[PDB]
Amino acid sequence: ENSPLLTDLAFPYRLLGAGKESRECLFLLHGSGVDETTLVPLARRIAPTATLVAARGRIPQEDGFRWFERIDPTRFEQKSILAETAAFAAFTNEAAKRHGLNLDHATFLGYSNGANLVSSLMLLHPGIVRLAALLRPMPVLDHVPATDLAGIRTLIIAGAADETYGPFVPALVTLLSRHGAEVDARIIPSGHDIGDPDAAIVRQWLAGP
Repeated sequence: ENSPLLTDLAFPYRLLGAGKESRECLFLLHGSGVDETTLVPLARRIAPTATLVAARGRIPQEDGFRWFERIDPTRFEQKSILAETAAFAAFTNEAAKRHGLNLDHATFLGYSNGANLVSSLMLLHPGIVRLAALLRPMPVLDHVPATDLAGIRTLIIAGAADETYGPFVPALVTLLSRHGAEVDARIIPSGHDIGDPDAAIVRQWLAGP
């Protein structure tokens, strides 16, 4: 097995493509209730030769995992977001040192709960994220510090058919914009599920104007 689950850092993770030619890296953060293997097929479609850090959430949820505790749908334990985001920030640095990851060439790609870890990371621990791709995200932090996100490019992909979570996307665009992020937000015909249309857009966004 070329990419076993590595468990001696703060978060379990698999490291894929580390011997391939690209200097680019993607940190992958899965949706709730699943594991770190789930975004690997999408990631490969996006960047087949990138080093992938496929990280696992620390909170069990059924047969999978999640990134921070939920109180009820749309409402999350704020102490949990803070703790897990702090832990993940430390982990990024550990993982980067260990594997020679260039964080000036790294994208943080999250789905749903994982996207909401990434956006929280940007707001709570500045200086780590430069590029973020947020698939079906929503605002999760009740109190946001006055963090300056100037220079960060963020892609958001909302689903038109995402009945439950679609309505919260404008608020996230406003929030990240106000803090100085360069936001590129899309609505696609998809629901809450992600797939090839998402990969096509992330690729297009990475390739730049």
